[PDB]
Amino acid sequence: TGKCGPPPPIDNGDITSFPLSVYAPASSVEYQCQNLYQLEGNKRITCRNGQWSEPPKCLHPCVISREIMENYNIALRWTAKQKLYLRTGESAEFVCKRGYRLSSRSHTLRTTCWDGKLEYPTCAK
Amino acid sequence: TGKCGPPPPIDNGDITSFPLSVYAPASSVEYQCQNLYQLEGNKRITCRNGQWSEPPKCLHPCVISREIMENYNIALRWTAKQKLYLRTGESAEFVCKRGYRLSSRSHTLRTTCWDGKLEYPTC
Repeated sequence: TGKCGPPPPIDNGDITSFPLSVYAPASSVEYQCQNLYQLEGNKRITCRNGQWSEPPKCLHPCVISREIMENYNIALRWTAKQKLYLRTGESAEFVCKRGYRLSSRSHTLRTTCWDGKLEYPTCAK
Repeated sequence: TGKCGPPPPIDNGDITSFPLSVYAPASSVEYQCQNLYQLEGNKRITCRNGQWSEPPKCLHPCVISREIMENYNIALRWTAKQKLYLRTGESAEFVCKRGYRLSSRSHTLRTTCWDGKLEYPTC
């Protein structure tokens, strides 16, 4: 019996159809994440008993921070082949600046961006 | 001296120019919010002493809840029944469903969207 109101917005993501004021039971609408956002969960929500099915989250990309690399004495190995912004699941390959050795308890030299977070490595003289 | 790295991404907002690997001192780039979002803070950030200044947040729109409305014995005043999504700062004017009166003593019939949250009236 229960119809659904309009579909809820989500961060960095849109519906692929124009919103209606009222949706019938079993109606579905479909979401789509912004370009560098990784669509996650169900791409379709469906109207089940007055309720909207839960909408996906859009996983954030990463920026590579010059601020940090400068601090942690690191540089990019393939500077030309290196994207400044990373989709989730895309990696970064660093290297120690000349005159520096890799830290001990540090993270590895290659690091995948996961939803906004990037684990950087550390270097010492 | 004190170049900046790529500018920081913000939710539901992009920069207006193509992003660069390195920005000179005094550089500035500009944020704009996705269509139904409202930019709060400085639209423009600037590179000083190797650091980007604070980026704006993009305040959220509100979706009018049917589930809520029916439950509060309210509905949209007719000429506004098509305004499903409110930009922050945009208002929804409510009326009481036939029969009920303004509850004792809820928030006003007129109510404003602030960053995705709407304070509904009750009847």
